[PDB]
Amino acid sequence: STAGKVIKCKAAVLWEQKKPFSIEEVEVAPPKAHEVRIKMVAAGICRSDDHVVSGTLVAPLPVIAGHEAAGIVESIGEGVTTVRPGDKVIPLFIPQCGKCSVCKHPEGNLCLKNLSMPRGTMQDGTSRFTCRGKPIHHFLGTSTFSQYTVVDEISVAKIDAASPLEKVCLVGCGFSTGYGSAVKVAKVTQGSTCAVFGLGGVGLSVIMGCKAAGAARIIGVDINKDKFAKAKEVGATECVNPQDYKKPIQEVLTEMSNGGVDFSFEVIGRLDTMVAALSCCQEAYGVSVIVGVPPDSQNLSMNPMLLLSGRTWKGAIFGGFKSKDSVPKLVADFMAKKFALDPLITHVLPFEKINEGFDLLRSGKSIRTILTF
Amino acid sequence: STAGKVIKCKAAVLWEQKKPFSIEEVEVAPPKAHEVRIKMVAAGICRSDDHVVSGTLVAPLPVIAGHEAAGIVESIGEGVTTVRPGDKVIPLFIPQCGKCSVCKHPEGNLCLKNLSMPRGTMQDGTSRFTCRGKPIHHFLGTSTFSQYTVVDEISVAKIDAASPLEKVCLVGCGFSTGYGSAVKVAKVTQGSTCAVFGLGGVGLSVIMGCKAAGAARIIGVDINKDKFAKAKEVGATECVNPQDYKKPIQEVLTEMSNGGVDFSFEVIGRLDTMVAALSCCQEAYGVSVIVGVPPDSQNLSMNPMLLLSGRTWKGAIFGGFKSKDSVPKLVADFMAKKFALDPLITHVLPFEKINEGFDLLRSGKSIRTILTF
Ligand SMILES: NC(=O)c1ccc[n+]([C@@H]2O[C@H](COP(=O)([O-])OP(=O)(O)OC[C@H]3O[C@@H](n4cnc5c(N)ncnc54)[C@H](O)[C@@H]3O)[C@@H](O)[C@H]2O)c1
Ligand SMILES: NC(=O)c1ccc[n+]([C@@H]2O[C@H](COP(=O)([O-])OP(=O)(O)OC[C@H]3O[C@@H](n4cnc5c(N)ncnc54)[C@H](O)[C@@H]3O)[C@@H](O)[C@H]2O)c1
Ligand SMILES: C[C@H](CCC(=O)O)[C@H]1CC[C@H]2[C@@H]3[C@H](O)C[C@@H]4C[C@H](O)CC[C@]4(C)[C@H]3C[C@H](O)[C@]12C
Ligand SMILES: C[C@H](CCC(=O)O)[C@H]1CC[C@H]2[C@@H]3[C@H](O)C[C@@H]4C[C@H](O)CC[C@]4(C)[C@H]3C[C@H](O)[C@]12C
Ligand SMILES: [Zn+2]
Ligand SMILES: [Zn+2]
Ligand SMILES: [Zn+2]
Ligand SMILES: [Zn+2]
Repeated sequence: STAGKVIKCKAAVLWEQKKPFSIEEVEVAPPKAHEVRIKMVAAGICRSDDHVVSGTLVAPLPVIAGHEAAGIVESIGEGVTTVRPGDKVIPLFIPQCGKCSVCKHPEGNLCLKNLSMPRGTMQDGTSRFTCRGKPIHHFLGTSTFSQYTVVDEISVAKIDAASPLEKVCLVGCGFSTGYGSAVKVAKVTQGSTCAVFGLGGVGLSVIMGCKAAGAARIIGVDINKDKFAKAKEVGATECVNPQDYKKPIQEVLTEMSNGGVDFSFEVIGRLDTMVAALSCCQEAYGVSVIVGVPPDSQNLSMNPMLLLSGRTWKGAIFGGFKSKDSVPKLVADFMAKKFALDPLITHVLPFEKINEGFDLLRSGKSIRTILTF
Repeated sequence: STAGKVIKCKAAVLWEQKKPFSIEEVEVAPPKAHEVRIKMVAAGICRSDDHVVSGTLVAPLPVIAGHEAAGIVESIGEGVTTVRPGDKVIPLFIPQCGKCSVCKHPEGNLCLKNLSMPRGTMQDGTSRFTCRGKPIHHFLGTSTFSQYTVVDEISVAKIDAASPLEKVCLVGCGFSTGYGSAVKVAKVTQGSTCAVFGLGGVGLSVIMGCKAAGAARIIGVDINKDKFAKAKEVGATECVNPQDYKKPIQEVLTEMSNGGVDFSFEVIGRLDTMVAALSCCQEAYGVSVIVGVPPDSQNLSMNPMLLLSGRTWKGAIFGGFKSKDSVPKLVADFMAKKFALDPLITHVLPFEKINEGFDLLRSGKSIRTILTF
């Protein structure tokens, strides 16, 4: 079949910052030892993929981006034991080698084999993609905006064969990150007051986790008032737009919560909202979690007295989940109806319309657009 | 005999920043409702009292500083029920009203009735001290650099009648703060690697707590190498002087710990060491606690990606302990030989030689100087 052969297929190649993805033919090499070649079925558009196009994130170009997705194994290289041809899988943008000291720690999830922004390759340092005869870089070891991709085994998890890939691709990034940020990283408590800054796909998933944790109050914060209705549908008890007030938003949230909230989340990616989210939590016992990706080459300025009083400030990737252990469990929980993903899906488009999906996100009109291959 | 009447005694008044304390005759009013007048027996010289003199901390002047101390109750105002004349007590620079949101919270200890720097008075907004035809401000509700002081009842804890006050005054600030920072705020784990920046009285107490928690490695960091022998006596496994290295201290500690420490503590009061302490903790699961007091009105600058990878940054006052509940317990623990205080006392002087005590601290030769009244 195609096993052992170079596959020619369609992919979305980003050749330059601030330009449209180029949908064109690429050559995908067969998998080497401990690698998995996957036929993609659905991919979501995450704001971090847009960060590569705007320069917010600096990744080596040209590149095949995409990290929130699901597909079916087409073939495996020598030594693969955790997946087989025909299995439904989700690529893991943070790997889980299971042997490093972070993988063995009870709370860490940033596996030391992670391939972050500067490392635009597979684990062996090379690429499996060619376009117009030129080598193309990988992204986060996943590169899912392609009809076929090749990933390292520690970067892929087998999931339930009955799951709907057009929905569960969100477990690869958006949903898990927000939900885990509330239930695992902040460990929101029953009856608490939470403030969530940013009501995109990840922020809505933080609201779902605060509601599942039993929070009594969930204040959504966004400058785009069109995001409020969906936020309330999934759990927000109130929504506030910072542009409607004469005072800084942290002052407004502190007054609203009678002294500061128990848990706050920054799910935007701005330095001023990271500082405001910290400030609006209660000065002695509040907890603030940074989920948004800050702008490249910019430092945050803050008064350390905000921490000395007793606040906890922390960040996390992928909701704190150890990726290969958690993604299959999250898909099984979805199959058991333990959470819902339809509230995050506002648009469905064929993969070929990827640029239209990115323009929907940039214009503020969508939450998650799912691309179907 | 002195109950209900003004007491004329000596106190150390600070009339101007960067000047010596003046031992002067002051008038101490009798205690009003729910107030306790205390005969001081011993007071420790903490670097935060020196911060008032240097301008690192801004407090309304003139002022009677002092907040680490122990004494005996001389008289009680109307309604007092938790202490009686003749009881040994430790003034609490952070109160425990028992009724506010923080006091009712399981982890929080900055009671909403705390009198911080701008609030140079008793709880009722007035002063009990007069000197040279003028009212003198209080400091942290305690003002212990006086033969007699008056404190609100939510700011005083009764302790064991057989307690050695010349030693347990350190439970009023340095010891408790450092020890709690490790065992209650950071919750140091057995077998972990800790880094302690600053080896003064509070840093040595942090080392005592990390050793009590079973850390496997405790790295003391100080630019004054004369502080290393005592740090190793109380538990440090190694000491490093940043001046001996070409690289910044956070990189040195990251290498020493093969990727970052589990727990780091800033116990100095500098913006750059607060950022260095956060950077030297492990990027996915490290915890950094800010204990030092930074300079007034100055923000720090940092890369938020230090937190997005998974680090936790927090600060705490008085080791996270709820004060009225914890001070008597810590004194009982001292009487039962659960911890030691002599390692922190390097010098003893009469109260009349307070300026010499501050000169000792500023010269780098002392850890804690205990003043006897
Ligand atoms: N930590 C992680 O593992 C991880 C995973 C996913 C996404 N992310 C990051 O999380 C952030 C959210 O991702 P997303 O896909 O939900 O994005 P999104 O663009 O869909 O949502 C961002 C929301 O922030 C709102 N917003 C923008 N500026 C604002 C301001 N100044 N004040 C208040 N609201 C404002 C926008 O209106 C929008 O609704 C991004 O920075 C993304 O890169 C981090
Ligand atoms: N959070 C609280 O509740 C609390 C309570 C007590 C004290 N404090 C603060 O804790 C800090 C320590 O107090 P202390 O009484 O132990 O003070 P201290 O002056 O005895 O000790 C500070 C130590 O830091 C060292 N130091 C200075 N600059 C340094 C540098 N660049 N690198 C490495 N080491 C350096 C000094 O040599 C010294 O040994 C002070 O800022 C004080 O205000 C906070
Ligand atoms: C996981 C996320 C992209 C996925 C997404 O945001 O949707 C990426 C974007 C920026 C990345 C971070 C930046 O490259 C900065 C850091 C680089 C270090 O080598 C690892 C942690 C580090 C903090 C990275 C962790 C993780 O790879 C990040 C946070
Ligand atoms: C407790 C400590 C003084 C005693 C000690 O340092 O030894 C004092 C010095 C500076 C004070 C801090 C500063 O006044 C800044 C903040 C003021 C807020 O109103 C309470 C928290 C706040 C963060 C204060 C908490 C506490 O009163 C501090 C931290
Ligand atoms: Zn993402
Ligand atoms: Zn690993
Ligand atoms: Zn209280
Ligand atoms: Zn002190």
